[PDB]
Amino acid sequence: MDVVIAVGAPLTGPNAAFGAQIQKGAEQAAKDINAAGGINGEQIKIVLGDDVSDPKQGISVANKFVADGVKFVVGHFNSGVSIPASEVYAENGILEITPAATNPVFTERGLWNTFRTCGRDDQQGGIAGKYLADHFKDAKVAIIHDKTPYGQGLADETKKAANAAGVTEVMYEGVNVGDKDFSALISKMKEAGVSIIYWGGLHTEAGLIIRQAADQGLKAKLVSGDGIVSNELASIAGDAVEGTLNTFGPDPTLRPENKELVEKFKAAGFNPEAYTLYSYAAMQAIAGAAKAAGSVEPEKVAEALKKGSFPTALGEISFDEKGDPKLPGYVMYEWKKGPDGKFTYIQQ
Repeated sequence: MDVVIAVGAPLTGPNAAFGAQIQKGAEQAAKDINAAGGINGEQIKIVLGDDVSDPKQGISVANKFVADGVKFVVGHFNSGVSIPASEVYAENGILEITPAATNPVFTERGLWNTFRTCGRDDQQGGIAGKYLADHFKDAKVAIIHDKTPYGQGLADETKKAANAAGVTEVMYEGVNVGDKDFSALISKMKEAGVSIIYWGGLHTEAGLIIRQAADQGLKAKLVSGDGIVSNELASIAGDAVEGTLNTFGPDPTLRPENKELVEKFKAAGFNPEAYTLYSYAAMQAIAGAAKAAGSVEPEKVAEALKKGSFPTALGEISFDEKGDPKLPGYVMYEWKKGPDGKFTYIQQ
């Protein structure tokens, strides 16, 4: 019988673009795995669930997945969704592998079922904080976060690392997700002589801040994390996005092994940027571990994930005892016009 695998993601709402990356990546991997004979001879059946980046709607999705006989979940995107959802999964025989949720808490609760193909924010903040000290040692830095455990958690990790490396911020502020007028904050930063904004949060608020800062005459460079890696950032921010910096893993679209896969996505009308191949890889890890376990039981697949190594679009993947992957670390990107004339993130 079919192996039922769910995609839990923000298919609508502010982060819909990231939902699309996750859906498209997982769907293509399922198609490719099915074409090669499925998982241990069984076809994959995909079910979708839209969390709208809202923890409450996320748990409704989790419940739907349980009811529908889901065995594996690729998702979610937001740590604030994935963390509560993973408890439902853990208590109901479901393995969850997130391609994008980076809050350390996700894999620090001793749950049997939690895995990622992405990194975590203690690693990410360490890289960013060191970068701030290395390149902007003398700058007046504002640390701003979106008041979520993800955003504030990332800002706090970065603050710790920067502080240790000799950079003391002049401002530390929280804003609410969904708020869109930042003029008062921007004015405060101007008066404080801020030239660097570290942003702990996602692309919507980031693009708004970038756009408004430029309009209000604040010359500052925004630096963020992997929450802003979408074309939509440039759509919101406009040309002001140029020079923006952010941390992210190595770009998988650039791996030689993935050239055909990337061309196939584009032939289907999708640009497989950012988390698309992280989602693809999550599916590959599940299939790989199932093959090694000789079983599609989530508990057995989880054990196998923590023992072996498996081929993926991210390169050969293996997992530590907590479910975190052993893959290349974070690097800094800068936003510049790419060969196709569009602003995007390019590794420095």
